[PDB]
Amino acid sequence: TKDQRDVNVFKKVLENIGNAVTQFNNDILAYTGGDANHLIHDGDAIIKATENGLQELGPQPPLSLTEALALVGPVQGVNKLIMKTVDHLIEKKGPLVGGGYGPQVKASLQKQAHAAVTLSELVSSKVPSPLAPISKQLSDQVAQALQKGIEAFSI
Ligand SMILES: CCCCCCCCCCCCCCCC(=O)O
Repeated sequence: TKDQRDVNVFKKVLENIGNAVTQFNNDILAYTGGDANHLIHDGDAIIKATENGLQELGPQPPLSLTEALALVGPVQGVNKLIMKTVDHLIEKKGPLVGGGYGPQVKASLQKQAHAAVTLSELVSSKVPSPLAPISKQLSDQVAQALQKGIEAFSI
């Protein structure tokens, strides 16, 4: 149906972003010190998925109420993942900063955040009024999580 096809573009974008966050999380968990370039690369892959999502969703028409409701679960999932990943990254501040990666991690998070807020506002512009409050809450979660990271890797 057209209804499933409509939401599927949004779902695929969220899935692609979630996959990139998951890879980043896996490598953060595995990291205890030394070379962090593959980890930094993973961070930049999240930016690319977010940029691809912006490009794919830019001109999408407004979602119906039931279409937009189908995105609540997917977004809550991605958000929980982001929150946990950032927490895990902050838990590795010692070895990252110690290995000289502090500035690069901060810069990656700032760039992630700029793309994330752009996408969160774009998706929020596609949902009808009843979802405006939850869309703001979900947008704020992402922004707040990334900001928590940026602060941790500041001096
Ligand atoms: C019905 C739901 C509407 C919600 C709209 C706002 C939330 C969209 C989520 C955007 C995901 C961007 C995540 C990038 C994370 C990162 O770079 O670390």
